[PDB]
Amino acid sequence: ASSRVIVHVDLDCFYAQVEMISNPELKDKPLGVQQKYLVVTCNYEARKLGVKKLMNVRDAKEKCPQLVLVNGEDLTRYREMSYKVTELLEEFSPVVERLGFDENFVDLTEMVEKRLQQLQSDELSAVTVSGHVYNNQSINLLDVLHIRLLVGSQIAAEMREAMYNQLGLTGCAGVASNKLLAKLVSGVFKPNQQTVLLPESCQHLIHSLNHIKEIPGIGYKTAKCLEALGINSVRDLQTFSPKILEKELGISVAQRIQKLSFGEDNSPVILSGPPQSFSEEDSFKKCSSEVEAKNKIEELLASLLNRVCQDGRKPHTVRLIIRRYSSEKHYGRESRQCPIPSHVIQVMTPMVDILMKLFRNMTLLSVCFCNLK
DNA sequence: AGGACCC
DNA sequence: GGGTCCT
Ligand SMILES: Cc1cn([C@H]2C[C@H](O)[C@@H](COP(=O)(O)OP(=O)(O)OP(=O)(O)O)O2)c(=O)[nH]c1=O
Ligand SMILES: [Mg+2]
Ligand SMILES: [Mg+2]
Repeated sequence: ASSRVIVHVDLDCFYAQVEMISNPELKDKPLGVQQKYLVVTCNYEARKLGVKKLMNVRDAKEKCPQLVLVNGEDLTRYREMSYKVTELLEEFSPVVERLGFDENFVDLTEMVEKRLQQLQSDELSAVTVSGHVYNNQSINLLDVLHIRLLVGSQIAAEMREAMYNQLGLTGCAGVASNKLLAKLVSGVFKPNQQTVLLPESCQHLIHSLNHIKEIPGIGYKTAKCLEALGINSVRDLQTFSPKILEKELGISVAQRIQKLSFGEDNSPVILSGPPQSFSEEDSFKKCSSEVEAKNKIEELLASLLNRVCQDGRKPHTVRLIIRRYSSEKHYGRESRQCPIPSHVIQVMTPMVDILMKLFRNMTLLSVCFCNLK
């Protein structure tokens, strides 16, 4: 269990795709999915006209006045389609890890190997790639790692075809030897295309990034830290002192991100299975007076109860989350958590009242059920 | 409870 | 507007 073949599947303009399927009249029209003041995503017709992902509505309608907007605040249908995609992938190989609602990783290593043991010592020379080869790299048919990655590209093309034929969804895929690289390479040709990464082009792909924030795993805060240190390019990170990095970011953060800067990433694809929590949210800027609003909490609850039910298992914890107004105090939500009584597991009024007291203990209200069993 | 990451 | 795992 050394060399892996991993695929990262990444759907095209996911919420917009779901809305275009629901209302066929939105096809070939420029479309944005709105949540509050944000155009959270848009179809590719809208991107040709200047609309970017996560652009506020104002900027977006003055870049593109004719933009059709649909409301995407209720995630129900996106969430449903997202699990349909994961399940279809699980049918290929069971170990599928979700990332957000529209990305999945699958470890294809076992599948690839079983396909190779099936071919004769003749048709191995007929193995061909499906889709793009990153950096137009030459294939060496006597290189076993090349052969396995190409069989990985064929599986990926089968997955994308099944998604289209069974669920009507288009998506990109990237095939590589670990999750970092599969995820980086999946986005090289978009929309609705796939690319495979041969090992010799791994430095080319990593150095194609323009800042270390682009590395999945290095977030807003770590990037701000690395900068403070004079680290800006992937190369700066690759060459920087391991010791200074260690005694500055913790040993954990430091040795992992430095590895990532080389293209190295041993993390396993983890079976996501059923979700670990179920929540719903409501935003309203200045609107929570601090008493009048629990009617909101009752609404969040009623939706949640139907979902948490549906699932089969039951939650043993409830949590209440709030955010508060004033100045740009850039992070700071607050939560109170307590167990759910065992009487009340086996519905509304007692839940509403647990919530209200938790409220009393303490722009945004949400409820989250977790600790499912 | 809260932090940091992800989409 | 969701979601994960770690401290
Ligand atoms: C980053 C992000 C994504 N999303 C949602 C909208 C997207 O349709 C879905 C997947 O995110 P992404 O894959 O980044 O975006 P996308 O699928 O819409 O577009 P692309 O073709 O470039 O892949 O997640 C949010 O709601 N909020 C966020 O902050
Ligand atoms: Mg994505
Ligand atoms: Mg996507």
